[PDB]
Amino acid sequence: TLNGGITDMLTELANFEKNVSQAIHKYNAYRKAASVIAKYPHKIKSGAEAKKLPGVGTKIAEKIDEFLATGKLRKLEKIRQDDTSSSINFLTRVSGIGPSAARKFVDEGIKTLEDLRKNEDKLNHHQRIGLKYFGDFEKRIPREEMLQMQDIVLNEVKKVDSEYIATVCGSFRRGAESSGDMDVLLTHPSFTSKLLHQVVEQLQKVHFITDTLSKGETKFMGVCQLPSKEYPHRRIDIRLIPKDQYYCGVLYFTGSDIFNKNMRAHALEKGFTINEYTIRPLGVTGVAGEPLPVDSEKDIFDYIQWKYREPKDRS
DNA sequence: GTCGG
DNA sequence: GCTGATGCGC
DNA sequence: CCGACGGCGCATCAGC
Ligand SMILES: *CC[C@H](OP(*)(=O)O)[C@H](O)COP(=O)(O)O
Ligand code: NA
Ligand code: NA
Ligand code: NA
Ligand code: NA
Repeated sequence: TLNGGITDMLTELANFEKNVSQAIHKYNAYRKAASVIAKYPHKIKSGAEAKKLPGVGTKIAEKIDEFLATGKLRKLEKIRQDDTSSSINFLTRVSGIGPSAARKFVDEGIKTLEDLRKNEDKLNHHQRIGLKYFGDFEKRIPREEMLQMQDIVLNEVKKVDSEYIATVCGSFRRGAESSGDMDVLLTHPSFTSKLLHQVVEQLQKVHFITDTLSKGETKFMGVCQLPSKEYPHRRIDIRLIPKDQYYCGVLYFTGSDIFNKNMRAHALEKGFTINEYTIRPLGVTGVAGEPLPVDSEKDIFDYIQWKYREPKDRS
């Protein structure tokens, strides 16, 4: 919008770092720079101005000056026209193809979705499924559809055992109007520090779950589809969490990221440490004590004298 | 790439 | 066969 | 100057 050229430039740079250079820390630096500039409510006039924002340093400032002066970045123009770099970058759009698989494919002349179709022998299961649903997996999921999906999974987990607790988390639980995927956290009173299998099996039985990317005892990653134009196929994760770790898990997997940083910060200065699993009292010498009993995500907040924030208000 | 000890 | 490392997604 | 930057759960690879 105001700085869309800058934010587009930093996201392209991020993708190049992640996918081609395999520099995950440069990827995360450009993304951080991109999101603080996305939030700046003025049209940036100089790199010097942008540098004042946290996450923008000397190099992104220089890049912004080149972009504003010339309307482009020489290096990105060059990366963009590079056949090998552009193809490596592009293949990572397939779920299961990371930077390592995308380079391997481009090294053996496999550059396009069309090339992948004709070399399905050289793809693993995840990559094949990623290829099958390439377009569906880049579609966002309207909230209305997420509610129908939630309807089915809460109905079917209650059918296999009414003692299961299932919470859909992620952007969905923060009231977001569209979602990347569906992340379901499941727990059962029998589980504390075959329960997942029976839920996945029931969801396949009623043809909600259509494919499996990965499954073990505590994490399912797969594909689902709303019953019927056919709805797109969607990514669903299901995490089975110890009941005594559940509400910490729900808080962790709801976010947002910046919200949980600020929540970690507070708990620290109040003599408590929160992670994904437990909240723990902090001794006078900084030694974590025993995990504190947690019965609701409100409990966690109570332990650290914060006022409950509604998932709606946590973005 | 940016931050901070 | 196994154990540990690596790739991957989130 | 230089190390941190999230790290878990699963699939598959590398080595024994
Ligand atoms: C944006 C400029 C780069 O910052 P980073 O340490 O990735 C470098 O200064 C120039 O190197 P290159 O763009 O990676 O060749
Ligand atoms: Na800055
Ligand atoms: Na990918
Ligand atoms: Na690569
Ligand atoms: Na859907």
